[PDB]
Amino acid sequence: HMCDAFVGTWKLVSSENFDDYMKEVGVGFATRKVAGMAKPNMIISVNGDVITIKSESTFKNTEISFILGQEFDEVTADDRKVKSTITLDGGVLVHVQKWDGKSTTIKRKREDDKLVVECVMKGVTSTRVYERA
Ligand SMILES: C[C@H]1C[C@@H]2[C@@H](C[C@]1(O)CC(=O)O)C(C)(C)CCC2(C)C
Repeated sequence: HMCDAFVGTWKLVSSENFDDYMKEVGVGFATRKVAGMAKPNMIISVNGDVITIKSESTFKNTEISFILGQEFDEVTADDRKVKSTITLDGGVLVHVQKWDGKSTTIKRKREDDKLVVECVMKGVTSTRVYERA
């Protein structure tokens, strides 16, 4: 019952500061424009100890599965090859990606009826809000 309140299908409703986040990550111009335009559906499910997160959009359809605290290799939608670890910290899903000596942290939390996604790369944060689909 670890992630019950995250499970379901969620649709993007707002984004702020996201182009600047992606710049900080090192995403190139054309990918920033098309990815920034994406309006993903995020599908979160749990089966035993395995969490699956899918992001479906006109840009890319991506899927990760993982166990909390257990690192994995991830290919991001912008083609970074990263080492990822996802944990639950005080009810917040915390996703850290490491690559090329860089690090970004993506936090997902339930707030009211929303799923709020905070994306941080150095001093740049972007806040994205999802609603139930
Ligand atoms: C951290 C951020 C990364 C970002 C994806 C979105 C997202 O995961 C945040 C979110 O879930 O809304 C996106 C736009 C679907 C594809 C391109 C990236 C760079 C991999």
